[PDB]
Amino acid sequence: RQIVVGICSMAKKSKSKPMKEILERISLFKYITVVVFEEEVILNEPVENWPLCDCLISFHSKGFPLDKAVAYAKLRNPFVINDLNMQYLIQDRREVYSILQAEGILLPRYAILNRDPNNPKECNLIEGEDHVEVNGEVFQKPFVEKPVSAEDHNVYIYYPTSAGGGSQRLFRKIGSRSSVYSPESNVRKTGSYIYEEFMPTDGTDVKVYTVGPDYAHAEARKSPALDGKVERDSEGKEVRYPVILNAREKLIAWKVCLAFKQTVCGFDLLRANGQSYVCDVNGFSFVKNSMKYYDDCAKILGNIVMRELAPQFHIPWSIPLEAED
Ligand SMILES: O=P(O)(O)O[C@H]1[C@@H](OP(=O)(O)O)[C@H](OP(=O)(O)O)[C@@H](OP(=O)(O)OP(=O)(O)O)[C@H](OP(=O)(O)O)[C@H]1OP(=O)(O)O
Ligand SMILES: Nc1ncnc2c1ncn2[C@@H]1O[C@H](COP(=O)(O)OP(=O)(O)O)[C@@H](O)[C@H]1O
Ligand SMILES: [Mg+2]
Ligand SMILES: [Mg+2]
Ligand SMILES: [Mg+2]
Ligand SMILES: [Mg+2]
Ligand SMILES: [Mg+2]
Repeated sequence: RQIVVGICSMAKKSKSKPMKEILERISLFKYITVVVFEEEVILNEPVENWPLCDCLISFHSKGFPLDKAVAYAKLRNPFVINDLNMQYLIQDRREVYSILQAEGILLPRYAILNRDPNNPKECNLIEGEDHVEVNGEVFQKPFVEKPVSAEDHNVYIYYPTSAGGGSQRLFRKIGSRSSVYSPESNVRKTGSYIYEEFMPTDGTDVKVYTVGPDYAHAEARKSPALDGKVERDSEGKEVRYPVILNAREKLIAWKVCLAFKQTVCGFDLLRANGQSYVCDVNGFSFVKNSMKYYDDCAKILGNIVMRELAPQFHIPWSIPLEAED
């Protein structure tokens, strides 16, 4: 019989153009059949009624019942491409940063301010005009303030008096905008946050997309905080610039992929002061315009499936060479 690769995610993702481009290529593997789990099934059917698969590609996004996916994987014991239990931790910036540190991955110097919403003034924060002290640790402006929820994209940057003060408020893109300037100079009064050193880049973010630990595609885009105007192309896509990862960065990608156990894993690098710092690890993420990425990604995923499952299915398999980017 065919090796079944099941795809289990919210329809917003499963039916996205990048996903459909990748799945059509995976389907070209002679011995692989792709089955995309319907959103109505994921949300409303007990996991005992979900389709069978031999290999499961499943990932959390807003509204996804991760508990069910974990229960399904437990029930059916498929080969799992992106580890499901780690996807709970990926939702928490504190957990993400803890893992990066444990792996010796460079990241911004940071401190966690946990607030008890019941008693919010009891927290370990002292604020001055050009700095904060979080658990006694001093962050001079510019510094960055991130909601502990990785799914909350309201990231604020605070400017020093020397640069005019105020703050830049970043958010999930709305049309042509990715951030706005605010005259507000004081930090947020409610919520729990990570405070971190601002890393000066050349005005671009590097977005990295792994497919297993030995492949990573990178591309750059204008830092959302710079002025907040999104650079769009004639097709309405964000303008993305060429990047080739150096040896250090290729190692970072290998570590991130393995440490988070996410074969397909997006993360962000800040190229600053002659090094590269990880500031965000997103897990399963979508490259949006590269035909070669779709080719490479589908081929690597198919080969991973074949290498793991062909012997069990009595299918001959010789593992081929794969590009590193
Ligand atoms: O990780 P993914 O593939 O799930 O996508 C993430 C995010 O990627 P990230 O994880 O690296 O931060 C995307 O940002 P980018 O890297 O393309 O700039 C964003 O696209 P966007 O803002 O629409 O950007 P445009 O298409 O307008 O240029 C998308 O937002 P939505 O589709 O509106 O929900 C997000 O989904 P979710 O987190 O569920 O809101
Ligand atoms: N420590 C930092 N120094 C400089 N810029 C940062 C820093 N942390 C985040 N940024 C900027 O803010 C953007 C959003 O932060 P990020 O941690 O990636 O949040 P998100 O999970 O919402 O994508 C980054 O892409 C980068 O441009
Ligand atoms: Mg096929
Ligand atoms: Mg996500
Ligand atoms: Mg959007
Ligand atoms: Mg990010
Ligand atoms: Mg993120």
